[PDB]
Amino acid sequence: TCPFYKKIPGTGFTVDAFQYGVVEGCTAYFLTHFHSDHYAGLSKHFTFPVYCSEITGNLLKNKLHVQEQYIHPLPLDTECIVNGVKVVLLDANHCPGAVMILFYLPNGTVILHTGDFRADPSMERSLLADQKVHMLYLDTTYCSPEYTFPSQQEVIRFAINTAFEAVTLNPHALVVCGTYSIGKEKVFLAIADVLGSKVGMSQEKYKTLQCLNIPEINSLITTDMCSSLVHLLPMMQINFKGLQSHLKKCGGKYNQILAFRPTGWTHSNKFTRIADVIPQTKGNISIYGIPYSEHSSYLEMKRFVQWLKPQKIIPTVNVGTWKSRSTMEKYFREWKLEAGY
Ligand code: NI
Repeated sequence: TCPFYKKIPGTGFTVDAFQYGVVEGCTAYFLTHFHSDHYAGLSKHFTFPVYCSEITGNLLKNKLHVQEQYIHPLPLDTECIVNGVKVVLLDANHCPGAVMILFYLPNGTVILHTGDFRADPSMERSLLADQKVHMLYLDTTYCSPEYTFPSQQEVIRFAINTAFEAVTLNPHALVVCGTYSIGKEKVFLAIADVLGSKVGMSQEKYKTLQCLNIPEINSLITTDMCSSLVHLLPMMQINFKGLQSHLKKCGGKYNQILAFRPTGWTHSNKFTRIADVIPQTKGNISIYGIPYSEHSSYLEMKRFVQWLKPQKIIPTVNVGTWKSRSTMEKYFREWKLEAGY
């Protein structure tokens, strides 16, 4: 049974609610982005209207085989009427095709559902500038002040400089980057651009990237692994055993691996600056954990909410424990007392 924080009151709508069977009263199912916890339950047998971005609809059609007649892609930054209700989709600064959804209810209430997002000051100049929001359904993944990490631009600078130094010292070093979902494509694309290489990957991963409307993508990726010195592998294979095994398969073309695991936050964030990050090494294999996040830090989240000044906040992450819920509610009240709304 569908939880309350996935339902939009005063509408026939749900958000990211495909694993509950036929939800009573739902006339339109919105999907914020193509991450498995959010699409869980969709397949070629689904026969209700799904509303989403163009990119998310390419993934639904090609990867999950949802039939075309049930996919309703909407343009971003554009007022659209869905089943009698005005909606807008906004870029969420999460993975490719991820959106926030603004709902203009028939009684005058305005609701923002962030989906998953990484808050940014650029959002203060979107269509959100123009009107009041009564209710905020908030991605609270890192809602505690211990969650700090650098900007995505600092992290990519570290990765490019690390990879270029290693491969210039040793032209026979291979770079490997871990992946298990869409998102974080700048990691491997920026490294391959500084090295003058295409990124090599499995046919299944190439297929996924071909759905993402990334400009000039045919110039940047390939299934011919032998032609490439940046390889993508499943995240589970980014360990010394898995990497040793991969190096065997390369036919003595390479004699060293430098590997990246883009995680979100790890508690090595509570002590170490990006500048000071060092790898784990065994023999001719080195593995870097880099803190590339596609969710808001605590400070980014607090700035966005203090700017928006919602009347009510509904968390959508960390809702299963009483300790999490009480922690989040305390911070919401601090923020409101500090800013004066
Ligand atoms: Ni996500």
